[PDB]
Amino acid sequence: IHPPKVEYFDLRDHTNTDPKGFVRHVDHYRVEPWGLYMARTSDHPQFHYLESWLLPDLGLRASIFHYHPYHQRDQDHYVDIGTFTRGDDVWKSEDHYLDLVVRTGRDTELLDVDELMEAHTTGLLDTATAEQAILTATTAIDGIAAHGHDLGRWLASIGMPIDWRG
Amino acid sequence: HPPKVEYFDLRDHTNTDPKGFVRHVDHYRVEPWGLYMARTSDHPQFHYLESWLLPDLGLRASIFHYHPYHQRDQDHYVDIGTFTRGDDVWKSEDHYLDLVVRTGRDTELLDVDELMEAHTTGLLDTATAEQAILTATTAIDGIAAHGHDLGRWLASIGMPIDWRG
Repeated sequence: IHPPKVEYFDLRDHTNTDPKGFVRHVDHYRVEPWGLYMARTSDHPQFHYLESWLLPDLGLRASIFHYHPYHQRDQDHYVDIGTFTRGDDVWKSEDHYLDLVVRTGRDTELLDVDELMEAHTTGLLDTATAEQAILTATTAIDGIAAHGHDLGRWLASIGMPIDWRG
Repeated sequence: HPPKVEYFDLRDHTNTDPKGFVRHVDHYRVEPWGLYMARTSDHPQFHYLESWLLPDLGLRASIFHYHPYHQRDQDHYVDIGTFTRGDDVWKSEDHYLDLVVRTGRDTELLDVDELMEAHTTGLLDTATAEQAILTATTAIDGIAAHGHDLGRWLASIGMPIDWRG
């Protein structure tokens, strides 16, 4: 459909440029050897606050959406699959269509496989990248499932503990 | 190659392989959740094999009985595809992806590249490619949640498999 969404995360001026080039100010960035945490406001009609962890070595970006009242979605964690790249001052995300919805202690659901398929057939990403997207997803699905369908527990078990403001 | 098709002829006690080779079958057993087959092989590595076709999961699970100088662990080899029941003849259509389960250790997903090249060249549609991926992830999730043990996952969902031993 659309080519892969790309965002940048500038630690120097505390901004996040979104996939449409829109610049958002960030409340807070925190770097660990294994990832980048971002906490910022959102002007989205469904949610008013966003936290994310970019996990370069796993090809994952986990997010929590702080939904408006009466708008809570039935997920504990949302995970985009792609390439997430460290920079000493600017980090980068490229979204490869797939995403996971995790309900802690219950299940994980892989979404948007159809989009990956159509991006691949129309040449918006190559076969290596599409294959890698599927493998990044399955690695995560496997680790999550092996740890009580708990994303945080899987991550902590491999020394990439993530934490949230909630 | 176009998706591999096989037949499992319960009345002839044949499996007709993807080439149209008829291989004699020693035993077929039908269950509501699947078909068990035990048969000889002329493969360079193994001389016997057992499989279960699981139509409702889109999986076929196999183990091999290796030649004496060719022995490996009994890992489970899982092919992903569409498995069709019949009164007299079941059939499989292979959708390229496959898993190797090393029981109690891990699961490896193979041949994703083959699926990608079949989809892009029109040998199967997006719906079917999508179905193959979702069969594979459903299985990886269930296996991982049961100590990387295919049999334990399958038993837990009411589709127990059993081998001869």
